[PDB]
Amino acid sequence: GTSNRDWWPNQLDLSILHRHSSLSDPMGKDFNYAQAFEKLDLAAVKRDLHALMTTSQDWWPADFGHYGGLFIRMAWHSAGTYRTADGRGGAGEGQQRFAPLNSWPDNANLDKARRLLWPIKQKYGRAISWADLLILTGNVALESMGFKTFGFAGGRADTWEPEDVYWGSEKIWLELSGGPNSRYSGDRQLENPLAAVQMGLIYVNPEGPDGNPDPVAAARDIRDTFARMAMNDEETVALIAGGHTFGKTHGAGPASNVGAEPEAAGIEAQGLGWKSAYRTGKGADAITSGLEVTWTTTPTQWSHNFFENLFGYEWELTKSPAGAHQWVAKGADAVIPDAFDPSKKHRPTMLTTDLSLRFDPAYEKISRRFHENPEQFADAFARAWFKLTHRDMGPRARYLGPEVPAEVLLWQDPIPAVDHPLIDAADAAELKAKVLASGLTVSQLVSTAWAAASTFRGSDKRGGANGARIRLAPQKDWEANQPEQLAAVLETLEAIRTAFNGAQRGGKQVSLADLIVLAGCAGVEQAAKNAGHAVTVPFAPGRADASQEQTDVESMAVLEPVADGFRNYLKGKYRVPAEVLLVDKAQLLTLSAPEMTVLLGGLRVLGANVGQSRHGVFTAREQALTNDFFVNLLDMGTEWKPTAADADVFEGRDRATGELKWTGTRVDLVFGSHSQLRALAEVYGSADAQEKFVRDFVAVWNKVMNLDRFDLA
Amino acid sequence: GTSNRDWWPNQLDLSILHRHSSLSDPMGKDFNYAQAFEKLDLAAVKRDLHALMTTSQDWWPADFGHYGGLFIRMAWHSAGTYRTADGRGGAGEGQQRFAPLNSWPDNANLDKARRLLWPIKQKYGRAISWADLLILTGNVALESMGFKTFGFAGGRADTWEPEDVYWGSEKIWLELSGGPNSRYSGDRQLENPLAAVQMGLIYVNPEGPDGNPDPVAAARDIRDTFARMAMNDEETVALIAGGHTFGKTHGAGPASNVGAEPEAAGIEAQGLGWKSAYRTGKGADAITSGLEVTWTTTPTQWSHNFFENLFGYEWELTKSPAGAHQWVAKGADAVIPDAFDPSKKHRPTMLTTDLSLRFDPAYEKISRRFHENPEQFADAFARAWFKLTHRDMGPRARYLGPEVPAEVLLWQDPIPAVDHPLIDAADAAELKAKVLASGLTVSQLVSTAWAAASTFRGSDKRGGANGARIRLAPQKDWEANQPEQLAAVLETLEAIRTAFNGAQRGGKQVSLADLIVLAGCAGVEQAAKNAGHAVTVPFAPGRADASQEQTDVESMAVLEPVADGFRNYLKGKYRVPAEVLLVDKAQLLTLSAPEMTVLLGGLRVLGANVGQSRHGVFTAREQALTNDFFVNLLDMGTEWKPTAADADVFEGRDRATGELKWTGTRVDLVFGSHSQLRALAEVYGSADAQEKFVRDFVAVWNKVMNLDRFDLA
Ligand code: NA
Ligand code: NA
Repeated sequence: GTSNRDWWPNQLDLSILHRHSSLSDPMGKDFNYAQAFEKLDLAAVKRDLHALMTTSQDWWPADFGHYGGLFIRMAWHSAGTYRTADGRGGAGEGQQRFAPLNSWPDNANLDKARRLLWPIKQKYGRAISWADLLILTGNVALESMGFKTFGFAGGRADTWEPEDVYWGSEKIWLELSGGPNSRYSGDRQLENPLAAVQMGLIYVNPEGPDGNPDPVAAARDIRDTFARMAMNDEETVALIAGGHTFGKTHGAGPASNVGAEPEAAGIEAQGLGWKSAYRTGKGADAITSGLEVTWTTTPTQWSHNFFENLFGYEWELTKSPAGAHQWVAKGADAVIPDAFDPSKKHRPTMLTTDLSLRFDPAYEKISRRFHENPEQFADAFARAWFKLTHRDMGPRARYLGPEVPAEVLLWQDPIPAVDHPLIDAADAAELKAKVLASGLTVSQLVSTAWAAASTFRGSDKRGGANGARIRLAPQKDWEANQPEQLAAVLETLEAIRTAFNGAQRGGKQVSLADLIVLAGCAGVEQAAKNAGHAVTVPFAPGRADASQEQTDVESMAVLEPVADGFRNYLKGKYRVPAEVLLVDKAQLLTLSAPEMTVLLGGLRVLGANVGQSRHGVFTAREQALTNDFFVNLLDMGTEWKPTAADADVFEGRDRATGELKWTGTRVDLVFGSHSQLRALAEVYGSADAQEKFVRDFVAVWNKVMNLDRFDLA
Repeated sequence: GTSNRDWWPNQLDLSILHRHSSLSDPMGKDFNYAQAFEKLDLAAVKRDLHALMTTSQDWWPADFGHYGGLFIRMAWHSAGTYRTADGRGGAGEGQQRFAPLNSWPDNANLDKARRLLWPIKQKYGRAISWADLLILTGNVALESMGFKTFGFAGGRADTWEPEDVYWGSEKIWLELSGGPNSRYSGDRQLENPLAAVQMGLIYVNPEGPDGNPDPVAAARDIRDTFARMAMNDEETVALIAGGHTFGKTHGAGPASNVGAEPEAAGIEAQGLGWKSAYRTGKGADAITSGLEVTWTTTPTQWSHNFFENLFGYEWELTKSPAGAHQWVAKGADAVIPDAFDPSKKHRPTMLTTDLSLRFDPAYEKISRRFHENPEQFADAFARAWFKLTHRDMGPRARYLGPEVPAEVLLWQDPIPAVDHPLIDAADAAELKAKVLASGLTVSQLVSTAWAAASTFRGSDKRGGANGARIRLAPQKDWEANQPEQLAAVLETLEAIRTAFNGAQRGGKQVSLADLIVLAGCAGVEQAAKNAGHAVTVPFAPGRADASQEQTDVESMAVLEPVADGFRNYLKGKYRVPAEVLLVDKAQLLTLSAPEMTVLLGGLRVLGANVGQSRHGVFTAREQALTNDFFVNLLDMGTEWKPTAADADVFEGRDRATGELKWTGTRVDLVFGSHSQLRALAEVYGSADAQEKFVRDFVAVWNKVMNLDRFDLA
């Protein structure tokens, strides 16, 4: 059947905003995963997982009698899709069980690993999510093999449909770089937001860049992709060498023996794929990657044998039975065990990407330190494994269960505990009046609270107004945040705060994070008053102020809004149309299409635009909360045309006289063009909609202010 | 960005079941359009519509000073997408304002028509939907031009995103037949469920079949497509001749002057399209279809001039100024007015498809009767226009406002009024006990009630258990309904009914429609008891029994289930895979994916399969309500393979011994294969889910039993 996407392939897709409806979710509307998990007997689950590790199933026999390496790979891949650029991917929604990830070539045979876990998932039911189980199983694998993990948190709720992620524009799995949809340009610059070198890979190609087996060049791709997953050189080396202490790769015959990935397989395969015609198709005859390497002399036990071998041998370029490039130790004895035949031994082998850890000069220094000091290696790997598997969980308030690490880590963007009484409703009313009496305007108050709260993204639950990091580097200097204007507002609010806090007894105080939010609430109430409407905007106290020393400035860079349609802002000139960037932002804010439409039309008339731009300010009563954006945009008495200076800026002129009435950008005018967004704009632009517009604006403003409030969940 | 649909283009799409979530809808979840409409000042709206008729806007000037013809075409096209095969399309959801229908070539310039209505829509807001406004406007246009309509009902709630409809597989707008994706095969056989001859047309091609100007062959296409829109020969002739009494076509210059359709146009177009470079691009210069025909001497007034012209001249083939085929009256004088210049007159003209009404011998006889008896033509056209514009509205209980016709029409599948006391809870308990004492089994009771209720489709709100039409022709004879089994159940039920009704006082009686549904509820209660669960299934009385004379047997044929996955039934071997047909059926029943999952898994173990087929009966306790279907389908101890006899039946064998344990169809096994359906099956097959399964099944059963109960809404 031909679809709208077929006819109009470039038209904007609003379906990304309407996933996760209560329709698609089999659990009741009142289901609370955290409540279920908190009563899980986690120790019993781990005892079951420990038993599974050495209980081989004949349909996918265990290498060395132990599934631990397979499960570590499973958990690593679940987490390894994460990109810092947008926060998308990662292990936090259990997306490896859905398309496309369930069928990426790098996930081959993890379908078998997940099937091995069905009996335990079935036993525990709703009290452990697939998402949590996949990570837990990797931790139990590590523990079972002698490695002390840093800890584990539950709380990843399951999802029920595929996430909408841009994974690249190639139409061929694993396509080498430089094709018509190349993800590389310039001097090997990978396009943002991508974090893998080839479509369907987790990070890098194990044979080397585009298949060229050069460890020094491979190291470049490792460093770039791991940095795009938030890992530095020490963490990178720890992870790779730590992982490759365990298990083996699978390449026993040619890859042409392997059939369809799971999403392409026949119905009889019952959700599995990569069925192999090579010999028994499994076990000793398995084919996964096509490589055939076993890294250590004890693949089922933690050791420091990976670095002993990497540094203790010289390496020769060789081919696996499937034809893939890999390396074997020159002159070595057969010291590596075979996975099924106790009478066979093999020489040490390595991937090109393993040899990167020795031939790249900066990695070599770390690797040598880890070789000489294996305790340092173990601690770095434990810490990096925790970070990897938790990076997208969000604030520490979301962490559940008895094994949560007590150490607070800088990468968690930590928020101090609150140790004093909070303001009550009468205090909040007193503070809103003080804020309005200061002379701060509706535009100032709205713009500041919007800047603080709108850094949130639901993909990895980073950002938001909690912390008051807007006052700190780097947020206080972002161009979108209007740094001189911001400084002036924050000075005024900090004086209000000092005066209120100095007058209290009993230790009650207000944080600056809460006062920034409350001040924005006062601005919205005042704008409603300016329109003739008395409303109260909800406010929940309890945010705390983080320090500069508790803030990693480099990690915060990815949260800079370079396109924020809600403030009519674009930092530079981009390939992707601005309207598509607005819908991307709305999805990170967790907004529906109706919510995005109300919010933007309100912000326009409140004065939230960066630079006091008049684009989209379709009112003669700025700083009053009215529906004038929608009534004016939809007025057929105005004709619109792109300007000669800039095709992305439009003039609205009276159709009869030619008089200039307005200007707007693509972000403004999409609401009068897109057939679905225009239908929404019509509801809010109708003669009966003033009350509705106000109510719905207040509700979506309060939603945005609370996005990071997992302390109240 | 490459998507899952790109990678796996034949995989099943479950998003069709989760449209219309509260997420995409701007109105609150409690908004009730019927309540809003019932307080609209309908008379005020009609005065405004009357004013609009002759208020010409310079950006799309009115032909003859009166927009009535444009508006009639607008309303006709809103209704004209309807297909009796699935009930999809039609005016009832206002879908002409969304993709793709807003941009079909046959809807060209109806963007202008709908934009002319924005000020009225704005003024009345949520109290009149777009869907009702488009029909009301057509009615007012007719009234304004001197034609008395049969009536009007409101109640078409607006929708907020495109409907998922199969419109064909062609990849080229208007493609002629016989291409790679041809909708025709054999002797001009149109593929079900389509009801138009070319992609982007409403019914037929005005130049003739595939552009060949043969009125006799055109007639064949008109008859077939109108029958597929529920119209017979008399209704067809009345509608075409009635419509073409008014207005004109637009073809003033070559079609190459017309630019992008609305969904392709630039942002500055603000939702309009087909901008024309020909002269002024509008009014006298308009280009819509490419034809240049004006049918009557008074295009803005009801007349009997259509048939006077059709019969009063002989016709010559000619070309419009765009090159399209049309007909002109031989030796006529210039009697037809010009739309803009009072000094120009034109000869009478006709389309090929108008000439069909004279040169097809069965239409000729109707046309002549209408020409000789214009009162008959007027009444037929009024009735047909009502039917056209109301066909998809469902039972008369949904009809709102002060202009609803009192006459009950056969096509409405009428249900008699209930005029007696209904059974109460103590009566329902007595009847359930009598049903269970009769010896009717769980399988018989479930299967019968399922057969009665599951004819409902939400697309046109036809079908369901109200009316007890299961006892009448043709439902009692459908193969899916197991006619001999059904007769025996009905005989037993009608004897229960007779005995209960004979024992009452005060006029109380139970209908057979109610008893069929109540008996099914007793079967579900009994099956829960058989599993050790105490369950009460809700029941709402008030259904009535319709007569055979209230049941048009030909119109009922389209409701016959030729695929019903819920009963593991397929009537024949089809091109579309059976799991796609199950999702299609789920969508007509208004079910979400979780609801479809629970329902199907329960029905399998209750014995609802046609012919007592063992396919998908994955239990050793048939007729007990358990989650066995899920637990056994997901057991990895079983391996599945298609049979040699039939690739569409699968055998599930013990993996270790080879022994046969079960058989299933594609409909059974998709729940273990599709990655989203299997995630749902996992929830219900977990060890904690037996109670959840029973409660969820009861809810979805009740849902299906009440789909047609608009008497309770
Ligand atoms: Na994420
Ligand atoms: Na319909």
